[PDB]
Amino acid sequence: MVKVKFKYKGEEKEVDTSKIKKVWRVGKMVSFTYDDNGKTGRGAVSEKDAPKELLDMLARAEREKKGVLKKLRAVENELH
Amino acid sequence: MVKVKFKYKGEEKEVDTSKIKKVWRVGKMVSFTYDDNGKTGRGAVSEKDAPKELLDMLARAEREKKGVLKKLRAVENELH
Amino acid sequence: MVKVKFKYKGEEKEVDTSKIKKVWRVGKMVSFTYDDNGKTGRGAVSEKDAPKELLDMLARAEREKKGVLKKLRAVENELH
Amino acid sequence: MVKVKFKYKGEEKEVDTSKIKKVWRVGKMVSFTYDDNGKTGRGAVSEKDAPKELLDMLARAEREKKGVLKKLRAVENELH
DNA sequence: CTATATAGG
DNA sequence: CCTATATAGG
DNA sequence: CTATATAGG
DNA sequence: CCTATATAGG
Repeated sequence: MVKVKFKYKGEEKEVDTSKIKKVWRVGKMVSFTYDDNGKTGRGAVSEKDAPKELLDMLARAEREKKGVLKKLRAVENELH
Repeated sequence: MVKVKFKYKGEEKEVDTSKIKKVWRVGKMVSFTYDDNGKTGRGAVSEKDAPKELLDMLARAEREKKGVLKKLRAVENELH
Repeated sequence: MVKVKFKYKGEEKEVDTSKIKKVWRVGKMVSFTYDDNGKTGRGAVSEKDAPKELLDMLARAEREKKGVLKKLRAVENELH
Repeated sequence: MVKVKFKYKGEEKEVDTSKIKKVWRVGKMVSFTYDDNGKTGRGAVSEKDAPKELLDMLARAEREKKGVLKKLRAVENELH
């Protein structure tokens, strides 16, 4: 039962890592989005203050991305 | 923190979903590679036994692969 | 030295099949574009009144397209 | 109407560019398949001897493959 | 000698 | 996979 | 038995 | 290409 503690517009917030819809890195930052009851809830926390399960999500996200990319890059070279 | 239990090569294995590096769907089967303490490990359970957590990871990978698929399905119909 | 005789906005026009930049079919029609000295020159002539070299261009165009498509379609199914 | 002259399997061939079904570039080589009277024929000349007409066909195929490549190169950088 | 891009085999 | 083509690379 | 999606071999 | 997994298909 891990929760990512972050701030959004200065206010403290706590999302349930399992309610997080997607993750990605922007430098040192680990941004993400959650389902805050119907709408898109944004948030980002610096890597060093991020729960491990959030980093795992980010990791799998970057891996999932690289793959799609390596696959996209492929179709491009087939067009020279 | 959920230990998904499976049987690989006759060995009743059990890996914490946190170690999961990648999850993908093959029919009604959910396969995944995990961090087998340094090296890449593998395992598969039937969707039926997949803990909701693992299925969420899978749903995140898919949610993304479906967005790019949208753009491709785009640039596609934009035939001529 | 083939020229496609077509009408554009009621006016007669004659483009040099080799000055045609690209072709594609829209039903019975064979549309295309030419380099009318710097800018994009449009035109379309029904298939039955189209020079053979224009049909060959259309043919290769549809073949070139199908290929790119068959290649695009591929990358999509790799994302299920 | 230009007869591109080439040597295939020791046979000094010569096909009217009108019969060309597809042209593509392989290094400084221009390959192409033509309509060998019903069946698909093949041939290749060095860009150097390619009549401007054939090279135009090639330029049309490429012009298009470069547009799709643009959209893919698009949906690509649009990482996250 | 294989690589390169391709279609038919 | 192989072919057949022009040229490159080492 | 292969197909299916995949990563490491 | 092979493996190893759940299930499908015939």
